[PDB]
Amino acid sequence: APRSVDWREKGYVTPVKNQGQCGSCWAFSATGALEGQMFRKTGRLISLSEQNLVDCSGPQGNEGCNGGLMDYAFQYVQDNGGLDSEESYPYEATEESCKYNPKYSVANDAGFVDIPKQEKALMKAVATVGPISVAIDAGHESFLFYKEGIYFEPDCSSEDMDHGVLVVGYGFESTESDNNKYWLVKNSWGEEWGMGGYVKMAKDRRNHCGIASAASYPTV
Ligand SMILES: *[C@@H](O)[C@H](CCCC)NC(=O)[C@H](CC(C)C)NC(=O)OCc1ccccc1
Repeated sequence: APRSVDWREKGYVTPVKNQGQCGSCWAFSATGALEGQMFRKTGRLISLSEQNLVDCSGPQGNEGCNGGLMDYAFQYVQDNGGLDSEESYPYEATEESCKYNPKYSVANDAGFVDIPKQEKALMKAVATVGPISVAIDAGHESFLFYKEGIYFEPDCSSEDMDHGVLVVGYGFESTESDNNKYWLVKNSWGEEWGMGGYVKMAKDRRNHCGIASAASYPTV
């Protein structure tokens, strides 16, 4: 595989969004992956409605601001036959009744693909598919205060993940400890968090924070 990948340079990635104080990270991860695969198909990048997912994908297993899973969001888009644009169905950071309108649907999917639970498989997927939805253990103060560099949290769990994010690439940079590889990860906490809203998370360090444990993408 390549040593470095960044799908933002290829037009696959919308700006960083802000989920607010609603536990809807799974919806932002899912819209990010679907924005990438829709762009791969149509050559058009269109921001998608997380609120549509929060309000409407309960039947697939999601629980609004109380959490959810990207694969359940991809299943909703398939079952529902569409997903509204961000513009048409803007984000309100609280769960309400479903207001999906098919006339404003701008995306579709035909299911999803789950990646084997190995960083080598995640790397192949990021290199060939586009941005990938992943789950990580983000439950540490070090993740709140991240500014730059490669994020490594010795207490991070590889099995207990609590936050969905989007891997848009990977790369390397020289470091003191010579653990130099990272996943380039788009978060949904606004652009004031991290490096313009992104974090470089340790790569090939025993599946740090579980980044390869629940990785998937929608089939478009
Ligand atoms: C991220 O904002 C939220 C915060 C949840 C607490 C309010 N995290 C999730 O949604 C998390 C993401 C996965 C690890 C990818 N999932 C979650 O909390 O799921 C709970 C749940 C599981 C299955 C079905 C419904 C709810």
